[PDB]
Amino acid sequence: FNVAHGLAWSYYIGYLRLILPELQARIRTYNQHYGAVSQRLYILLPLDCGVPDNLSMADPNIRFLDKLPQQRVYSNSIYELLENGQRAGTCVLEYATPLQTLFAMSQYSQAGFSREDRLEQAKLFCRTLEDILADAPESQNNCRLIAYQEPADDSSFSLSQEVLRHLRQEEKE
Amino acid sequence: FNVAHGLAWSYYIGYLRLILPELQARIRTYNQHYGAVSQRLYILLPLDCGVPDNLSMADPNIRFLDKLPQQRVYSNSIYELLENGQRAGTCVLEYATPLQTLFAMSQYSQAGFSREDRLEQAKLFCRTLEDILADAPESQNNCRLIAYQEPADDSSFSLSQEVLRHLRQEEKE
Ligand SMILES: CCc1nc(C)oc1C(=O)Nc1nc2cc(C(N)=O)cc(OC)c2n1C/C=C/Cn1c(NC(=O)c2oc(C)nc2CC)nc2cc(C(N)=O)cc(OCCCO)c21
Repeated sequence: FNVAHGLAWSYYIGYLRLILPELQARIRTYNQHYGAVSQRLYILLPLDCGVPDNLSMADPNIRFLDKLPQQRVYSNSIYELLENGQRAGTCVLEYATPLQTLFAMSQYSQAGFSREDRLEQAKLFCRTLEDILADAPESQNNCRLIAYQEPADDSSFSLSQEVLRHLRQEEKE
Repeated sequence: FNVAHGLAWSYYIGYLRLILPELQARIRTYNQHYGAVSQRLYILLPLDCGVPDNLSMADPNIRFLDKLPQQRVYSNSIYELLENGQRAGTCVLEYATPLQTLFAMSQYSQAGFSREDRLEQAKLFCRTLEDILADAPESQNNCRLIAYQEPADDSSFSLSQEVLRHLRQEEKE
């Protein structure tokens, strides 16, 4: 019923608690061998549940650089963030794919998931996941949640500016 | 609340609907190049939610043969089933890992998941998943659910005999 609660806990148990303790070392290995990539996994949480099929970012100010090397195969992508033509940040960035699952459940008649419940379940997914990570041992400062809703009147949104805002806070603290 | 419903739908959407349409071809490729492996993915559903940490099968009558080759990396294992010292079947076999997630949720104080609710949620996971697969296009006769509960008084159970019963039905039909 609160489908988002189970999906947050599963995403933590079967993915984040397994990948996050080895992330710092794969990043630190990249920053020796292959401007430096920042230290955390940045997780994109579009509250509209819109995740591209190829997990590929439309925004040309978010430009693919490289895959992180391995420490179970994990494909995690490093992106450069551009601002008025300038390289302004570099980080490991990806979508919270369970939001895509909520979207897909909403389309299937047998799932009992109303289309108009997507925003509420996305917000519950985000809140549950933030509460888990607040008491999570494997999170030693190695992921950041980026939750966002684009404006209601089709007014322009910059995903790159959204990401950069979060990065610059981490430089400040 | 019915956490098992969301986990069944996610397991279908984010794994089974992606792996199952390519399974027949990876199996048919193995049966040319590397006794023949049977055609379906056999999914183990222990209603006690006990899934080994190394996904490795204790029963010495279920003996690892090989990994299936690739067509996103999928590690799927081929096992030989032994009966009174004789090779009696060969299939692609694995645990429904969301049952392990139910078990783990039951251990975490913050999850709101009572230990004594594991059997009920496992049964709901199995029922939901069987209903999904009944109307599923990517299931063209390419997976089989094997649900089981060991006896209540610590009386002996054979997982190999359980698997072989299901295989021999498929030879009959
Ligand atoms: C996700 C669908 C699902 N929903 C439920 C309840 O269960 C499953 C499930 O069991 N899926 C699954 N089984 C797999 C088996 C196998 C194999 N045979 O080798 C392979 C699988 O993919 C490769 C399987 N996959 C899908 C994802 C599993 C792990 N994983 C995740 N996980 C989630 O997004 C997730 O979301 C929720 C709500 N729960 C979870 C935890 C399963 N994200 C990942 C990102 C990456 C990456 N960027 O490269 C790599 C991952 O897996 C590496 C393979 C390690 O096994 C990832």
